[PDB]
Amino acid sequence: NQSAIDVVAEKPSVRLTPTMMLYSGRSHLLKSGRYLQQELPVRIAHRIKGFRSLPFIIGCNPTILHVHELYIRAFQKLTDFPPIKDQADEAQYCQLVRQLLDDHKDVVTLLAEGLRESRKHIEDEKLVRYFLDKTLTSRLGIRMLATHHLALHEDKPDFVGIICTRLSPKKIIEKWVDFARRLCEHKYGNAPRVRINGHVAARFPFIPMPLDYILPELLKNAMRATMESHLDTPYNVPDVVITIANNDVDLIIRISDRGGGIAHKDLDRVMDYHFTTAFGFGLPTSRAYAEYLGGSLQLQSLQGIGTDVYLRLRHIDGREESFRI
Amino acid sequence: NQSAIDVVAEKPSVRLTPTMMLYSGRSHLLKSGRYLQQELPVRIAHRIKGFRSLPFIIGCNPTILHVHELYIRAFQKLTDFPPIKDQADEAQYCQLVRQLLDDHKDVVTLLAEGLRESRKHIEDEKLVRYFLDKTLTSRLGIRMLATHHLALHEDKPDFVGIICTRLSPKKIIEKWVDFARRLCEHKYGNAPRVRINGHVAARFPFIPMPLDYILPELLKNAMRATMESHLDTPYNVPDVVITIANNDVDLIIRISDRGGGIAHKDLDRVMDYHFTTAFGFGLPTSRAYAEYLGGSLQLQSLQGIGTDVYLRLRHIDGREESFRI
Ligand SMILES: Nc1ncnc2c1ncn2[C@@H]1O[C@H](COP(=O)(O)OP(=O)(O)O)[C@@H](O)[C@H]1O
Ligand SMILES: Nc1ncnc2c1ncn2[C@@H]1O[C@H](COP(=O)(O)OP(=O)(O)O)[C@@H](O)[C@H]1O
Ligand SMILES: COc1ccc(-c2nnn[nH]2)cc1
Ligand SMILES: COc1ccc(-c2nnn[nH]2)cc1
Ligand SMILES: COc1ccc(-c2nnn[nH]2)cc1
Ligand SMILES: COc1ccc(-c2nnn[nH]2)cc1
Ligand SMILES: COc1ccc(-c2nnn[nH]2)cc1
Ligand SMILES: COc1ccc(-c2nnn[nH]2)cc1
Ligand SMILES: [K+]
Ligand SMILES: [K+]
Ligand SMILES: [Mg+2]
Ligand SMILES: [Mg+2]
Repeated sequence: NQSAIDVVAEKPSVRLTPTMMLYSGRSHLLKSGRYLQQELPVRIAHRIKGFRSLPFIIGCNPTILHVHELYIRAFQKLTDFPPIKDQADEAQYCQLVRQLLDDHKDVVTLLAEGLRESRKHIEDEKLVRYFLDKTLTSRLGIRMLATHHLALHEDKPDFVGIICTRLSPKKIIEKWVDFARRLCEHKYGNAPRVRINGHVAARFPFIPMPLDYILPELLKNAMRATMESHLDTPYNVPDVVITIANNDVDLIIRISDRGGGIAHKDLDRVMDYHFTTAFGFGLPTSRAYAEYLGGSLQLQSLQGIGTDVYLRLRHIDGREESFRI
Repeated sequence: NQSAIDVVAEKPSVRLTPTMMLYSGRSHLLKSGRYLQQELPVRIAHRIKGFRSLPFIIGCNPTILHVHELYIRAFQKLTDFPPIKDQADEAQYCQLVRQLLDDHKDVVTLLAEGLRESRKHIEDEKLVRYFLDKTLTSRLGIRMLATHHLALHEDKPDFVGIICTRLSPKKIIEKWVDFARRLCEHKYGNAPRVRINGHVAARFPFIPMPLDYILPELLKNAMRATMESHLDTPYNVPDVVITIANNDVDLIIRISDRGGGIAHKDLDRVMDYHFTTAFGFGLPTSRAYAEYLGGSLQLQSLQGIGTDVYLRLRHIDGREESFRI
């Protein structure tokens, strides 16, 4: 809790849209590196401010305290590093960014553990939701900016940093379907087949990074629900049907399962952090990530039949607003 | 605007649940007839109060004024009729009920016309929504009570008045699919095939009367959208898929079309009364009817693909609350 953190804790974020980054990703690495150097300490200070504002009994949890202390250590490193003048200065910063990206890889796990240890002192799940939605999405934003900058140094086909210039939703969904079906097959001996329909030929600019979190979570929920509701017929289960709708405004991905649905008693709890019928972070984090990206995650439960999950995400066309929750 | 209307205009409604009516539908016609005689003038007075509360410029529309005057005439008839003592008194009342049911058959049409003539003097569509939602659902309630009482005199198989003791959602949906496909075929030369899945064998107590309004409206929307989006391939159109989910709490009917979806610009207008892309009452009346019955009507639009409409209705099991909006 030093005075340097206090100076930028209330300072507004200078937000850049993926379009702005795509135009620079066409001298431009120096302007980009300068932005990160000045903007990342502000984002880290906003996270520290969040920990400072937690109720005392929650902030005292040594696991919560440890994540708070990790963010203070990251602010110290980001500010104590000298400014960027030449290209070798921009390159020295990339190495610090690589190190901080790895030191904070398990923050969400530690935060879930801290939340769990403090369950008896909560009483307001809406306040837990605001803290975690803001912390995890601001963390997503920091990781996206940091990873994009590292990836700008590379000349990877169909990528401008972490922006895929021709992302196919069908291919990204197919990659995670194969990943999910294998885990499900190892647990139940079988997995539902996944059919993909709609705008299967869609290709457009998109950052796959948040879809790499959302898609396995939603597929795992759909497949586990399907298997749990058909234990008496486990080698003859209904397919999971994924429809892609692509238009000028947004991308919609509907994941429809025949997994029995979300019961009426659980319906208002599934979106709370740590609520589970088996981690409990899959749905509320996916919803927060979709909101951060200018979209949404909505559920329609048909109790006794199955669930329809709608993931809506905005395009990158020079019309989109900046990412924020 | 007489003093007799003033006496009961603020008097709370004495609400009966369909379970209460089903137990009586097992001496019981006199107790039922007594209820209608004392309760219907109160419901009519609540409608008059609604017309009295309309903004002056709207209430002045001679078409709105005419519906207001029709309700005053109905209150006069309901109160000026003598009380029910013997069974022939209960039977004399049935004839007045039959006559009033017919004199008000076109109220919604006149109200739509009055709303249309006053479009330039509205400015608040949320206030139009509250008036019409309340007027049309209270009207639904009056018609349901009046029709149920007439139908109690008959011994119709699987019916206790207007309560079907073993309503099959598949059969009622099939009846209206045949009705809708014929209108659609006469307009476009072809109609989408309707497939029904889910709990196709479900049978339970239910009042079909509101489903007889909601189902043709939703089917017409699904079929018109499908044809309008496939004009270049009109004899090869995608099916409309209806799923039935029945559980202890509610009945869910999902109507999924491949009709291109509800555009982003129209999405917040489709639920307004008189909004249409071709009457404009189908969706907002269906939503109000579903809410009145303890359920809901929700839409999920996949722009460029189609729409999923979810109609949720509560069961009649001795646990349901009374109908109200
Ligand atoms: N498709 C679905 N069908 C049925 N239940 C579901 C579905 N998706 C999620 N759920 C329910 O919501 C709960 C919370 O899900 P989630 O937040 O992703 O956490 P986790 O997957 O670790 O349980 C699940 O435990 C399950 O009860
Ligand atoms: N399934 C659907 N797919 C696409 N558009 C729809 C669908 N259902 C309704 N709409 C849109 O919503 C508007 C309002 O519908 P509605 O209130 O039922 O009135 P109406 O049927 O007389 O036009 C329609 O005119 C149409 O533009
Ligand atoms: C300077 O670059 C970074 C990148 C990532 C984090 C982070 N990830 N999770 N929590 N903090 C912190 C700093
Ligand atoms: C461990 O994570 C949390 C986050 C937030 C709260 C909170 N905010 N307001 N009241 N309780 C409690 C626990
Ligand atoms: C690759 O392009 C971008 C652009 C913007 C962000 C961002 N801004 N705020 N949080 N994340 C992340 C990546
Ligand atoms: C006494 O029975 C009735 C039945 C129906 C109405 C009605 N329908 N629409 N508007 N008023 C009025 C009275
Ligand atoms: C013709 O139908 C109506 C109903 C209600 C209003 C209203 N209520 N409040 N402000 N305008 C206007 C017109
Ligand atoms: C056949 O059983 C019933 C029960 C209740 C109503 C009602 N109450 N209020 N409005 N409609 C209508 C019919
Ligand atoms: K959860
Ligand atoms: K409408
Ligand atoms: Mg999950
Ligand atoms: Mg209609």
